[PDB]
Amino acid sequence: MVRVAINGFGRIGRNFMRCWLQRKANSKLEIVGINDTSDPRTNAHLLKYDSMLGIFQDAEITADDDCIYAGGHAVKCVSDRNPENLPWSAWGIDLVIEATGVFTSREGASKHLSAGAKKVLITAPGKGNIPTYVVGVNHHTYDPSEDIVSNASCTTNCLAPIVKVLHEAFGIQQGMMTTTHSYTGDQRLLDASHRDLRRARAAAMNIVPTSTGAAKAVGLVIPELQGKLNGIALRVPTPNVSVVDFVAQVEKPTIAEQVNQVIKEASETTMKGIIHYSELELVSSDYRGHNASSILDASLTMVLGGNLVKVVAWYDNEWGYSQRVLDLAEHMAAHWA
Amino acid sequence: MVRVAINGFGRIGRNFMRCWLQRKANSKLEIVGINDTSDPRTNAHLLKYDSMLGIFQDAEITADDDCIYAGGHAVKCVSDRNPENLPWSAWGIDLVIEATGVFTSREGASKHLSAGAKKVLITAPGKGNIPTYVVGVNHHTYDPSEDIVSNASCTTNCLAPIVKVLHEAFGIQQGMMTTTHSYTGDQRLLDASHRDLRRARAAAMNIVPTSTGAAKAVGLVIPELQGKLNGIALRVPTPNVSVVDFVAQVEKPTIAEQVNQVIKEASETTMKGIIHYSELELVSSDYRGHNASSILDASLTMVLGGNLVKVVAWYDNEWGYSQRVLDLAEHMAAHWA
Amino acid sequence: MVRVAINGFGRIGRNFMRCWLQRKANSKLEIVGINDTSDPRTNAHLLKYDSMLGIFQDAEITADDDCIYAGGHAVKCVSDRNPENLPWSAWGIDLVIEATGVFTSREGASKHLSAGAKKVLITAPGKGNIPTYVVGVNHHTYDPSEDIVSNASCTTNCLAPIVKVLHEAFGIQQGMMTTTHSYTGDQRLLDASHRDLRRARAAAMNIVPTSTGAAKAVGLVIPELQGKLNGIALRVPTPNVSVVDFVAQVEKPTIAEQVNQVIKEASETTMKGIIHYSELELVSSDYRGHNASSILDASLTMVLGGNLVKVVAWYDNEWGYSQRVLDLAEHMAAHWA
Amino acid sequence: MVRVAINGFGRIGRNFMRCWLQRKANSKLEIVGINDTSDPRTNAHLLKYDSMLGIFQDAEITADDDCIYAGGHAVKCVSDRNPENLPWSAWGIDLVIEATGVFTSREGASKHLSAGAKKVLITAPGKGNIPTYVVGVNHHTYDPSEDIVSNASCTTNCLAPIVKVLHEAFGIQQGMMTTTHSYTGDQRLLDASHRDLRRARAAAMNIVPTSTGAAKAVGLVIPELQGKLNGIALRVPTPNVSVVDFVAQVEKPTIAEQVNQVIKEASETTMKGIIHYSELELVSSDYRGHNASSILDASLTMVLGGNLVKVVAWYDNEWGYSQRVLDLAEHMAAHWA
Ligand SMILES: NC(=O)c1ccc[n+]([C@@H]2O[C@H](COP(=O)([O-])OP(=O)(O)OC[C@H]3O[C@@H](n4cnc5c(N)ncnc54)[C@H](O)[C@@H]3O)[C@@H](O)[C@H]2O)c1
Ligand SMILES: NC(=O)c1ccc[n+]([C@@H]2O[C@H](COP(=O)([O-])OP(=O)(O)OC[C@H]3O[C@@H](n4cnc5c(N)ncnc54)[C@H](O)[C@@H]3O)[C@@H](O)[C@H]2O)c1
Ligand SMILES: NC(=O)c1ccc[n+]([C@@H]2O[C@H](COP(=O)([O-])OP(=O)(O)OC[C@H]3O[C@@H](n4cnc5c(N)ncnc54)[C@H](O)[C@@H]3O)[C@@H](O)[C@H]2O)c1
Ligand SMILES: NC(=O)c1ccc[n+]([C@@H]2O[C@H](COP(=O)([O-])OP(=O)(O)OC[C@H]3O[C@@H](n4cnc5c(N)ncnc54)[C@H](O)[C@@H]3O)[C@@H](O)[C@H]2O)c1
Repeated sequence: MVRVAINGFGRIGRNFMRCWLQRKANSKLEIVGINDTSDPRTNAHLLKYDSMLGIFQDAEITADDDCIYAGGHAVKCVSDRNPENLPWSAWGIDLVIEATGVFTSREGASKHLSAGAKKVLITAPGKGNIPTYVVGVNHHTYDPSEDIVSNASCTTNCLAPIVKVLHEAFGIQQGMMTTTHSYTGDQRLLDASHRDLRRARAAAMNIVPTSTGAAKAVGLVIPELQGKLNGIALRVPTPNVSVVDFVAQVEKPTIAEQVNQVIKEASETTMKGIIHYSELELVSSDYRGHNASSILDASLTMVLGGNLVKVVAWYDNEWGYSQRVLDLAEHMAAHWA
Repeated sequence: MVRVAINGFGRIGRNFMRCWLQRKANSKLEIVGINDTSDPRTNAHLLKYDSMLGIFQDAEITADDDCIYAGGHAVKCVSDRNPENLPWSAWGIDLVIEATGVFTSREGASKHLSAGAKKVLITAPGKGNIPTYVVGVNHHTYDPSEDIVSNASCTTNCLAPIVKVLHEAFGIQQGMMTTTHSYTGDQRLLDASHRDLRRARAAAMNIVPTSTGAAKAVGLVIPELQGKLNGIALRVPTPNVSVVDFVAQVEKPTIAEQVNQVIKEASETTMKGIIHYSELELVSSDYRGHNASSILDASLTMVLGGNLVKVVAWYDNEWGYSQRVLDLAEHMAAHWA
Repeated sequence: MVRVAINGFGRIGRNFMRCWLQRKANSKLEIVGINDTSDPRTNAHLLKYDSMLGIFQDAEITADDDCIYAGGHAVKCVSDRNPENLPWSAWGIDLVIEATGVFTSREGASKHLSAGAKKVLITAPGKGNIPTYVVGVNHHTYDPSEDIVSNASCTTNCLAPIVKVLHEAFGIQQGMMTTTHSYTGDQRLLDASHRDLRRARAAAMNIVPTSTGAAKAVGLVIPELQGKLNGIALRVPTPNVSVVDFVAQVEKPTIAEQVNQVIKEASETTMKGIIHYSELELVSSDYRGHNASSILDASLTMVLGGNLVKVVAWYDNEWGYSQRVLDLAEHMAAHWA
Repeated sequence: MVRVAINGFGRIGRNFMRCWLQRKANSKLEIVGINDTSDPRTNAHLLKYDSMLGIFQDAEITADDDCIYAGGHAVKCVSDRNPENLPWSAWGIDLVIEATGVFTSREGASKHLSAGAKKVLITAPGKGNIPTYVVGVNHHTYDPSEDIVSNASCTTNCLAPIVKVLHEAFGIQQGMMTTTHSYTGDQRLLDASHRDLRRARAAAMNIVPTSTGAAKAVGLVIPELQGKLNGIALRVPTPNVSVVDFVAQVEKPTIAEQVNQVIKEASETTMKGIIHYSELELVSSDYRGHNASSILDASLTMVLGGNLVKVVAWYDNEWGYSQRVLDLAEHMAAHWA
């Protein structure tokens, strides 16, 4: 049993905690420590009453000022912004889950390793050559001495299994993407001062565009496509779920039905539990809480000229990404060294 | 001076009326008739107080039950759903502006021609071989005996000048698009019964995807690209403005700076007043009421492998589209036959 | 066992069907007929995939063009706007549930009685002296020969138990209310033509005010307060749940804690299952799907001058109102005559 | 001419700057200093492109890293969170406009007085006995040696003229209010950790209630009603404008038409430019940018039992409040001591 911790009890942290509360019996992981910038009275309320996933129902949530009782299970909790003053060796922490969006560097994330933690899994595309791993693509090829691992962004975590399937079946020369992304917490609500100008504007009002390198992270997790994948993101006023457009330029020519057939059988042989395949005419809010990290929308797949394919993929960047974080954490627990 | 009329005083009709009130002096067009399914007391209020373009300021709006006084200028108004019982020859109507979204067929739109109107300009991609014309691409090549002309959709009206510039400068083999579209009036507000299932769901809550053939309408207005352009649309909860992604596969290789240079000089030589070029980091709501039919977003243009280009274009599908409708109407007034 | 039917398979109809699917075993009601203006293929999809209550999970939903199989249970379905051409006696219908928002008159609703139905329960404040009944206030005092009964509006259905408790405990001279109401389907999405001007404007953008007489319906269901209760409504861009403010002028003086005590014990003795009492600092979306028809918000109750009380009550106007409709339907099944 | 400064270039600061740019010629005020936590390159962009008031049009906005050129007029700009290290005497500052929402205490706001400023006008209901003044009620009765003055909240600034008119004409025993308030910048966008739990939840999703003492601030600015006015606030997902409900218990009995007559003539004699009177059926977004600090909605005013009145007032808490701030600043410039 592996004692794990959570740095930053935000959206990813609350979803990680809720996922572990829903996957408790099959777990080699026991969550024993969290730390947020809030007191332990508030974040227990925010855990129980999520305005996106409704009221939690299965287990009882309560807290006092030093611990949080989730379903009778106790969990410790502290508050500090310095990662160096944190009781890790005092709590016996193998794996800490970096989820603050602050410690993306190696030198930032390694502060927990210095302060007495054994491995760190950071839920962000980290700066510098941090080894990145996506469940369903290359979650096998990590060396267990790599204590500082990184899951990529949610967009990369959705997009990379589709790109893996299409690269194996057809071969990819180039590829664009344009993810229509739900608004995240970084954007200011009203027009307030912010480091980047396109995130400074109002979130509920605007399609704000942004440039991301998270398309290039597929070139990290798939090495032979690096420098060939690039794309932008569009933040629109939907709170939870998002869709990603993906334009690839394959070289083995095909039609629109065949790529759907390929991804449909890949959903049932190899990418089971990663890619779901849906031939329904659903819309965005029917994917709040879906377990797969990419639902391929079947009716919109199209091919022009044989060698130019477009797919779109629904994905929940708050629930499915947390599911892949927890699956990667359990998969590194199963190969603990 | 050409006496013109408006069928359906909806969003496109109110914006058309507001544009003509802002372009009155240079106009060979006099708006003399409208008809909506509402009484003349209500739609004058809806003209004056638009919850998107604010309160109209320049001229005074009032009405009684038979006429509407806009700035002292009188305009007639009636209410009927049958187009065959309408006083057109009684009012002397050369051009009627079909904007109900109902009469898209030739046989539907020709009911006004039968009922005593001389030309009809329909603001929709019509079913059947109706001659379509976009201002800035092929607004010259209409024969003036074509009395039933069609402007295309707003997405096509934005996309086609960019595709014209890139086809002339580079040559296009294939091309995808994915427009992130503002929600239109056809979608039901709450989850209500509707003919298409993906428009049946809630508009303020959801990214609803839809399949459109309005990308193929570029293949109508540019003949040598027909059957090579296809794309989908994403309706997100923004009320007014929208952005269109466009992935083309050019064959003459280039870089990302050069296509920006080409479109920048095309903004200043030929597409002036059609395509604006913006090297600012703006967001969506800074294009409410822009006069150009496509603002090319400069910072997001990218080229992979030399022969694969992506542009994005902001466009207002309620104001700029009305501007192109009024420009096409004046341009057919200038070549009246 | 009472064979019941649903006129209009909208929000109230889908919620009624979902409630009966969740309360099947304790039911003397069997739903055997529905009719909407849509085909039976579409509304089964709209039943299964609600963008407000998520995907239905307990039972399987499928359909063909003549019947709908909900969890193996078959239900008939037809489509007609004329209520006089409907197979009621051909289907053996005791109680039809009017939920179209069209047939509010006695002469409108009695068309089903003429066409071969035995009782009609209309889910609207009907025009004319239709006997109105609220579960938890006067659901006992109906005569079973009254075949045309009316449940009131959702605002009245929330407000009247609180007014009953405060009138019994303190006595009420006068009383105002101002319900901050979620947007309903009647409002046009964009600024479109509509019979009332304040509902003609955009729903996602605006606090639209409206005048309602649903406060006066408390004076129907409580007779000694008629002509003493009046209030307005505010429609704000939230899709599901709503809150009602209520200012009463009591005459027996008291403090803010005592009215909370009175309503707390009334929640546990008489209004159990009607009024829930919450001393949490919750917000709106934590009441999506709550079973009570009024959650009294405890922290906001205030009394000025001893004789002037203000309460606020969360209530779900799409789920709890359907629950009260189904409870009234079962309660009229238990006293069938 | 009075050299003035702005602490905190947020919503109130940007609106104050935009108002002074629109009221330049009649001004004894010259804006010479601002300070925000952002660099001078960003906030000039945020001044020019407001996603609520559109693009500014009259004057040109540019900046470099030390000054901001607004229409040729230069203004200095700095960045510091400590108010004690600020160049006030180096810049010659008579009046600084506290708008950070941080320095609400006397000891906090007096740091600018210590650091070399002569008067401070704070745009918040300050803690402690800070002299508060509302334009249109008691903007005359300030002593010019009171260097630390406070404008109240926007809700109080709207509500107090109506309460002044109704107290003079009828006399008020008690009074409630319930303002349906637009969401402000303090609320977290997604469910994030926050000091108060009801502001911790999502802003675009929820009617979040909050308790405010800004109703009691009317008892400060009108002394004989203190301890008689109290109310709550409802934050709904509208970005800009808000409406306030107001229930008073008058003692001189009257009807609903007479209070409308009283406020209509008070709009034309004394409260001109403060209270506008509208007998239109407008909605919320037709008050974006209105100059009056309260638009009385005429059709909703109601009186029950003669001695119980309810009014509702539209008001823009981002533009009209800035107008009253600038009017108070000019009115203290006209009586400089
Ligand atoms: N938002 C999404 O849906 C999503 C999806 C994929 C990945 N991510 C990544 O997850 C990370 C966090 O996302 P989120 O939405 O939970 O962020 P958030 O800002 O909503 O929550 C982060 C939490 O961490 C706290 N925190 C920040 N710095 C801290 C510090 N130094 N010490 C302690 N606590 C600290 C914050 O105050 C907050 O409580 C970011 O890297 C984000 O890019 C987000
Ligand atoms: N919504 C946009 O931004 C946009 C952009 C480009 C093109 N268009 C096209 O413009 C058309 C109308 O758009 P809209 O937003 O104004 O539509 P709308 O539904 O908002 O308004 C249409 C108006 O026409 C009235 N009408 C409908 N049928 C009628 C009939 N038979 N007789 C008389 N009046 C009738 C409607 O009641 C309403 O008043 C559609 O074809 C749409 O696809 C819309
Ligand atoms: N919306 C709410 O939350 C709520 C709450 C309480 C009460 N109500 C009342 O419930 C009623 C319906 O509400 P809703 O939201 O379901 O309405 P809706 O408009 O969303 O759905 C009504 C359904 O009935 C159909 N219909 C209308 N006229 C018909 C006819 N003549 N024949 C057959 N089908 C017809 C409509 O097309 C639609 O399918 C209204 O009286 C409303 O005031 C609504
Ligand atoms: N939001 C409204 O519509 C409204 C209406 C009336 C009154 N007010 C009051 O106005 C004040 C500000 O409102 P806002 O919407 O502009 O706030 P905001 O948070 O949107 O903007 C405040 C600005 O001040 C900056 N700031 C904060 N602390 C600072 C410090 N110590 N030094 C320098 N800069 C600092 C912030 O970073 C931001 O740039 C608050 O007291 C608010 O209650 C707001």
